[PDB]
Amino acid sequence: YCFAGKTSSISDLKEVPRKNITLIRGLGHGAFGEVYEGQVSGMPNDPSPLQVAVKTLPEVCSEQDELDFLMEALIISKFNHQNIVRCIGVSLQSLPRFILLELMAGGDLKSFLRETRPRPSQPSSLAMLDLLHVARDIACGCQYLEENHFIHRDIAARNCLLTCPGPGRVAKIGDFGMARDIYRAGYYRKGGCAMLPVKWMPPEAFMEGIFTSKTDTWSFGVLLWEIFSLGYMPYPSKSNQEVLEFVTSGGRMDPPKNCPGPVYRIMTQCWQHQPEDRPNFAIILERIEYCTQDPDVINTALPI
Repeated sequence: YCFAGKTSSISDLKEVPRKNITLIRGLGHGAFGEVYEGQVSGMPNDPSPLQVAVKTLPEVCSEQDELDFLMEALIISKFNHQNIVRCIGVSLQSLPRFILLELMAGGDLKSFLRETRPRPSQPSSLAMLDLLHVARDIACGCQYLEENHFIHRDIAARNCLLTCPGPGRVAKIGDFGMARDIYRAGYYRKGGCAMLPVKWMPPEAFMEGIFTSKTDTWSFGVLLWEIFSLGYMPYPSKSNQEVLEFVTSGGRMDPPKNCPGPVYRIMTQCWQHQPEDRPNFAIILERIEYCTQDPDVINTALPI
């Protein structure tokens, strides 16, 4: 695997001894495998073990799944940016295989937005600035990927994570499974039409299979909508095909409920039909920052 002018393999991954790893609790699962909270320590008893998330590989898997799992580790390990989850190391010499990741106690961004929606029992659980900070965090991650010529291909709330639920939380890109599949096979290899994230994809991506850094720009727009709608599914009344037809004919989503105009404007700029008309992430960040500077934007009430 090559990134930012460097090539690496399985051996550059820090293999941590299996006996040093303890599983604490289940956190979740994606399509394939599980994620657990864990602790690492080479010392009994260790007053302060390193807390981690542990992503597992099902033992019942193909040799292609194993290589997929390997590639996920390498990809994460090669990033170096505060808005991308860290890889602490791996435990590949024991079964089931582990990838050790930065623990993100806030969980995934979609789930967080749904669960932390303001509603009588939690009237001010979240404010406009919280949403702008999450957006800026992910935009920073995306800019880092852009400058390093890495196309994520699935910039969505389900793929982002939070360091904690409360104030001070930092949003980070966590799931690189899509890019991994393309890097290994050249196409979505275990997927198919029904599994494609078409609701996050620009016209040239789903029509021509053309992906650039302007692909991620489009997707980031949809993520902005997700953030400012407080976790609704994009194009909520529409199926994937209806979205395909809607988007290709120039259709775009309305603003989320209570969304400030400057924020909505950023979404529509990200959704320009021609990729060359879409902003790069440095511009997106600049425009997000400008939003945070506007008291009228940040003093806007979220809907209850």
